[PDB]
Amino acid sequence: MNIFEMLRIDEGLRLKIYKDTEGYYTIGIGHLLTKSPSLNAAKSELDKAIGRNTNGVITKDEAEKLFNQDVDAAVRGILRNAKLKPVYDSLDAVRRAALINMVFQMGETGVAGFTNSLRMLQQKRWDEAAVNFAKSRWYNQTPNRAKRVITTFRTGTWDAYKNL
Ligand SMILES: [Cl-]
Ligand SMILES: [Cl-]
Ligand SMILES: [K+]
Repeated sequence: MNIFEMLRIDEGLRLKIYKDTEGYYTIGIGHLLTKSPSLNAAKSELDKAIGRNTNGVITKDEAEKLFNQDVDAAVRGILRNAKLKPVYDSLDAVRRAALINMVFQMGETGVAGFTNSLRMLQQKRWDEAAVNFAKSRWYNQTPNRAKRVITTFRTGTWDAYKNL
């Protein structure tokens, strides 16, 4: 298990444009295209991302390509965010993956808003942090996923992803 397998499990793989949990056009492995309600706009963002006129369909390789770029960007975003970096640097590898997972799903801003939970992680109060993370819209709207990520922060193991 690693960040890519982890996020591949949580985001799936779809080769045609689809709407994510929030109703937003996305494709591949959770690659958000736009928050616009316009499919055409999404198609535009897609072609731009791929570098060709796709007609809302991409190949597996292309999806993996955006996914790799997306994971990298997420980590890189973590490293440039003063709110996230210290916490990230304080964590072990497994837990770091959990934080990358959240940032990929909701943006570094979204993540930086978990100030208090983040502080608990830095203090290494695992149980406490986990309780706190659950008090969020994130957990209420995507509870299974959230539970997995929270389990990962609580234990520092991949138990929630093993056998999935
Ligand atoms: Cl892109
Ligand atoms: Cl979920
Ligand atoms: K998805």
